[PDB]
Amino acid sequence: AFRSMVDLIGIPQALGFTEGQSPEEQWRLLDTLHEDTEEARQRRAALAAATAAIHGQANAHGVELGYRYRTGALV
Amino acid sequence: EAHATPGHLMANHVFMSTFAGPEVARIGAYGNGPDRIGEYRAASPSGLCNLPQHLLEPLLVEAVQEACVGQLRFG
Amino acid sequence: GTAPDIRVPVLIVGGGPAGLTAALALSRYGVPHLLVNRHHGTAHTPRAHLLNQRTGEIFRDLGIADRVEAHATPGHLMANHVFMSTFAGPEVARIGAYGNGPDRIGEYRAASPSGLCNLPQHLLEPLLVEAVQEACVGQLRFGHEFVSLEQDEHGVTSRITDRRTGRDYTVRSDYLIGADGARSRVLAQLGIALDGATGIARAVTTWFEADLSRYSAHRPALLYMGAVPGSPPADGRVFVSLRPWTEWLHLTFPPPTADVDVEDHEAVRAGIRESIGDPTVDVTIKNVSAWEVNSAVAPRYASGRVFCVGDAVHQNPPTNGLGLNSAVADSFNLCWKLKLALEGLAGPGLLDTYHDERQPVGRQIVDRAFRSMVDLIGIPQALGFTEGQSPEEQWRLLDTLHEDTEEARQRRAALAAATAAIHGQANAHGVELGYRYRTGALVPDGTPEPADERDPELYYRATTWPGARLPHAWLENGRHRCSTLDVTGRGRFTLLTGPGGEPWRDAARDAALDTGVEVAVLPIGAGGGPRDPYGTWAELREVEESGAVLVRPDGHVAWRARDHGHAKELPEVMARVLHQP
Amino acid sequence: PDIRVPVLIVGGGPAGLTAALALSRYGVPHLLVNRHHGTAHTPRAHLLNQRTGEIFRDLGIADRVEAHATPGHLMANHVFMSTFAGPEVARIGAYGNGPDRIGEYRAASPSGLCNLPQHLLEPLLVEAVQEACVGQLRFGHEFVSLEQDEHGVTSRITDRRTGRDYTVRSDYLIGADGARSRVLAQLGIALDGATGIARAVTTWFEADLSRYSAHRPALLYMGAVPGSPPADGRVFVSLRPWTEWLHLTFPPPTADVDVEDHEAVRAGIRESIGDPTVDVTIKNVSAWEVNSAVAPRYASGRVFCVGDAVHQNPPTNGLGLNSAVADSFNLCWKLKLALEGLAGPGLLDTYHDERQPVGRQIVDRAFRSMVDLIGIPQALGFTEGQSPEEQWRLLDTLHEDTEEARQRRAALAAATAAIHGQANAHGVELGYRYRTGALVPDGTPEPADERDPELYYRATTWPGARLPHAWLENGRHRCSTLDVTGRGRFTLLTGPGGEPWRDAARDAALDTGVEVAVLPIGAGGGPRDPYGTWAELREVEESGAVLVRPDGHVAWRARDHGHAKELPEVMARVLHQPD
Ligand SMILES: Cc1cc2nc3c(=O)[nH]c(=O)nc-3n(C[C@H](O)[C@H](O)[C@H](O)COP(=O)(O)OP(=O)(O)OC[C@H]3O[C@@H](n4cnc5c(N)ncnc54)[C@H](O)[C@@H]3O)c2cc1C
Ligand SMILES: Cc1cc2nc3c(=O)[nH]c(=O)nc-3n(C[C@H](O)[C@H](O)[C@H](O)COP(=O)(O)OP(=O)(O)OC[C@H]3O[C@@H](n4cnc5c(N)ncnc54)[C@H](O)[C@@H]3O)c2cc1C
Ligand SMILES: [Cl-]
Ligand SMILES: [Cl-]
Ligand SMILES: [Cl-]
Repeated sequence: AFRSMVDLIGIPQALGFTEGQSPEEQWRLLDTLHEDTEEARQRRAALAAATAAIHGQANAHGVELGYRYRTGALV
Repeated sequence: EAHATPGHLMANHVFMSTFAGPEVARIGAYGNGPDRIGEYRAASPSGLCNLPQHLLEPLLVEAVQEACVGQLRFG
Repeated sequence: GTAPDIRVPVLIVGGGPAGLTAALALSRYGVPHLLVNRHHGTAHTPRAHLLNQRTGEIFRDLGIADRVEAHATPGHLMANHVFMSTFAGPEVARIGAYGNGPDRIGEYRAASPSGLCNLPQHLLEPLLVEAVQEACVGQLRFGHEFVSLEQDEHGVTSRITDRRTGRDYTVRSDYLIGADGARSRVLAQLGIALDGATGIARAVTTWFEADLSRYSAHRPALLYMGAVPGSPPADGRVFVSLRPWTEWLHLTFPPPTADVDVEDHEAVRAGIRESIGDPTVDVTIKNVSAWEVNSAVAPRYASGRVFCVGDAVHQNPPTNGLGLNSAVADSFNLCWKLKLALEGLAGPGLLDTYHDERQPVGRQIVDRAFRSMVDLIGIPQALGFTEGQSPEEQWRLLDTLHEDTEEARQRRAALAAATAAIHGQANAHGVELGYRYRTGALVPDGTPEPADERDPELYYRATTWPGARLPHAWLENGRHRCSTLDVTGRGRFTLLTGPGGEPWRDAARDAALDTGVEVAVLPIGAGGGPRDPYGTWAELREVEESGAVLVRPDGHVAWRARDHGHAKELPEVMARVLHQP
Repeated sequence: PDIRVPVLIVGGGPAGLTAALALSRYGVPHLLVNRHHGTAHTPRAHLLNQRTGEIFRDLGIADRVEAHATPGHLMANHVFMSTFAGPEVARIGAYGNGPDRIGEYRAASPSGLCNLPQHLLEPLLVEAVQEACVGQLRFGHEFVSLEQDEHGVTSRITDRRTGRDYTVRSDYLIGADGARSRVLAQLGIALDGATGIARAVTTWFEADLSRYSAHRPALLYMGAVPGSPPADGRVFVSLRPWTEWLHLTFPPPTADVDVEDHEAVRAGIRESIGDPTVDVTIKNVSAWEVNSAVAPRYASGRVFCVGDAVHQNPPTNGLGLNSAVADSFNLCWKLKLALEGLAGPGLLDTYHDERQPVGRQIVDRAFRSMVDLIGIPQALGFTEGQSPEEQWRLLDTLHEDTEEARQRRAALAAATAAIHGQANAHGVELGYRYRTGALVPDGTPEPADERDPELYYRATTWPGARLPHAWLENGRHRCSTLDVTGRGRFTLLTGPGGEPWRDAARDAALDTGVEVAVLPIGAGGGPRDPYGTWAELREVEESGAVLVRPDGHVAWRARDHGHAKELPEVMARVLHQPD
């Protein structure tokens, strides 16, 4: 749960959002994300990696069902 | 189950700007994506659902009062 | 030389699913036509019923998928394929079906915007008639019989009989579609003979009502295959769910020897009550129909200006339900090509690709449907069932199947092997959706065809390899959810591109100018066009952001290019796809 | 240029979205830009007349619109009252619901009238355009200026969120940008007629008024709070019977209107209702500057303006939105032919020649219908400087056996009769005829009679008229004459003996490059005319022809098969193709 909470800021960071930006500044970064620039190719890759980490909260099937007791009321 | 939101209405995890504005990213959630749905169906007789505590707690209380084996004292 | 009574761009002979699909496609493309159908009504019995994902996608293109879906049994009620004794007695085996099992469900949902569904022909044909009547582009004539044709360099002259009046008339068309079913009179007139054995069996099909929900709701299936204890393995009883759980077909396959009295509802009712194995179920017969099962495919699908579709060119047993689906996909392959030929934007080069693309598919479905038919007898054989056994002997073989002994462990294993072959008809995703055109209206890219170690009949593998069906991905146009297959097709060529694809505008514009054929450029993830919200399209397209995938009116891939450097190639490519001289 | 597209549409209101949807159905790539980020957020215009209904059937959205709209039978009356809870003043049948008009309304069109406000209609149009995926919508994008030359239009656009500027180069531009149109200003065209001729304050509100409304269903309830001057009318508009409403006032120009003073709007509405126990919830208050104005010109070079850009009027008659839809539907099939190179500026000039006189008509009619409203309370003997008690007295003595009371009775009956010009204006709504444009006169005189042609519709195939509705049957499929024509193509309707029209249609197709589909009715295995209605309305012989445009208006007709060789030449003149 802690690591999942920390993963959430990774999305807006991938988009190049920071403190001290105007609305227009952040709208511009949203719009430019799909351009054929190297800058835009990189943010696109950083977004994809930050998104993939959210599987650890959205589809964490081994955490939810796959825990196993290794000592206790068992032989 | 009669009261809970079913699994198919929790199908995505969405990253966006405003709710009315452009979206940023999306993944399948809670085993709804085609790459996880098979594993989630084979793993349990049960689905995932959404039922908040102000609705769940009264169901447990009613089931305990109906059994009349133990005694609840609130306050 | 005399004038013909009627002059029309296209004449369709036959108004079953293949001919009505052709009339609807030509209606959508605004091509006047005439269809003649010899029977006065549409199908009066269920016949073919299983609609696969590819048929779903073609009905989405033709704008009737919602009407079909409102009537059809949904895919989750077709969840199993069942083998049993009687309906009321012990079960023998079970597999997931039509992609409902956990091991297939994900691949099925990834592969298509459409599910599978069950809608019998007596309900599907009236929907197609209604959509054709509403468009009012072509004209239907039921009770009109095709007698004969001659063709030449410039057209086709057909003689037609009005069966009510007995009067004769003549139609002149640019092209003719043979959609006239098994024993195509149109195919005989062309001089094309089928290859494959004839009357390889008889099926008796009884359409009946009975409430069997007690024996079926806990194991929902399209098919429940039964064997009454005391019967030879070849005496299989097939129940087909048409309206869960009250309306049914019952199929038997009598010896090539015995007396089938289709009119003897007494004998048929008794047989069905025996197959049910509960004498307290009410059976109401609606129809009893004998049918001659063959397996045959035409070596040639076309001759000059005449092109045959559907059951005219391929016949097979009902196993796999490929017949109706393949009829729909045959007409959908042909009609956009005729639209281009009639507009003088293509010629016989493009029309020749109908036989080139669709005849190997005919060979494939007839082969697959035949092996599935033969697979069925493996189940009762694996149990130790044979000719000459009492009911009590066969009940003993079912009872002792679960014993701790060598004999039972071996029968158990033959049953598991016979059961697993049934995936060849219940989960044949690769046959249903994975067929690829290797020659026709496509330009190879130089890359080798995708391939892997999985059985290619069972498993579908999405690809943009030219010839293949365009991969499905969910897109979003503004807030409108739509497939890659919903923003392509619809009677036009589309060039799917991405960031850095601006070079493709000039190339499509030049291609349009040179061929006279519009190429709509559709940028995904760029130019304010549809978005790819999951990134699935980017993973499936097998080209770079700046490359292109060229999609035909029928949603198959004509060509693709890795990157924008190949833009200059597009005009020459379009000219070759259209086979323009 | 940054973008190259065949058609640029400026404005995503009803007119612009109708244009996008038509160009989408015709397969023509286009781009639409709309300065607001969203669709209409308030009801605004709401009455859909039968002609708009037919256009939405052609464009394939009529069922989606019908599923959400108020049906015609709940718009059965137009009511004049005191308070909503008090005594009624007068009542007429509305929108063809009255026994004396229902037969003509049902015979005239396969469509009824219905009520769907703009905040619900615009999203349906957007969804239809998004599903077709032929054009691109861009909300939050503002047209700044244009330049045109002999080959195209060059437009400057600002993305409002990024403040980024870009240029669009198009073959044609559609000015669909509403009142005070930036596009029409750029063409140097000034509207003719008055501006700020009044203010309307429109409150969108919720209140259960079924007790005062369900027994006399109406779209419009026009009230007068006793003790107020005639000009101080209160208009209730039913949006969801009988719980969702608009309330309109027309403040004097000297009065000061605070849109944000909800407590005061609410107090006025409770006063209009006359029952302080009804609970009112304000959803929205708007002040609207009302004009009556029409552009003397609708187009200039390759730029065409539609809808509120070229006409503005009071809301009386509800003609504004219906006219906007029919402006776009007139233009788009013409653009499709120009773009394919099968027609030129000559066809495109017929947009102005056909739609501009309709603009003049609807502005005139909406204006007279607004002036008519005050005749009701004037007929009652209401004036300024009367107490509530004095106006209650005039209402209660209306029915006395006096000279005085008989005369006001008669003035009320005359003022009420005039409201037929806005409640049952069937001739204005459906009966307009294009006298010059993409049509060839046949030399017959235009049908005319002594009935008021604003009130009465008269079905005709006289070239320029809308094709008459008749119910046909195609096999067992029920369909209008309007449903088997239009849909982006020219159609030639014929009957028995009409075979010579086939070769004439081939020859027209060869000469013009434009297909003419021949459709025989009651012959050749075509659609049947089960009642004989079409035979009665077509005003040609069995062997004659009616030539129908993509927009369902008649281009030409011929009495019999002797005229067949005229067709190739007629088509070339309809398309205004070069000599
Ligand atoms: C009795 C029967 C039962 C069947 N049951 C099954 C089943 O259970 N499962 C399954 O998968 N498949 C079944 N089939 C096959 C299935 O119906 C076809 O695969 C499917 O209908 C597609 O066929 P089609 O459109 O090519 O031809 P058809 O449906 O056979 O239609 C051809 C049409 O052309 C008409 N025709 C024939 N001669 C002429 C002429 N000279 N002029 C004009 N029209 C003419 C016929 O009247 C017919 O309407 C069955 C077929 C038959 C005949
Ligand atoms: C406040 C108000 C209230 C109304 N209420 C009623 C009523 O009660 N009854 C009635 O009958 N009629 C009413 N109408 C009139 C009715 O709304 C119009 O007749 C109808 O909307 C047809 O309009 P249209 O599509 O021509 O233009 P509009 O609905 O005005 O839409 C034009 C669009 O273009 C956009 N635009 C403007 N400039 C630019 C630019 N530079 N770039 C891009 N986009 C631009 C606008 O933002 C708007 O979305 C009202 C009008 C207004 C202004
Ligand atoms: Cl028959
Ligand atoms: Cl559909
Ligand atoms: Cl519709």
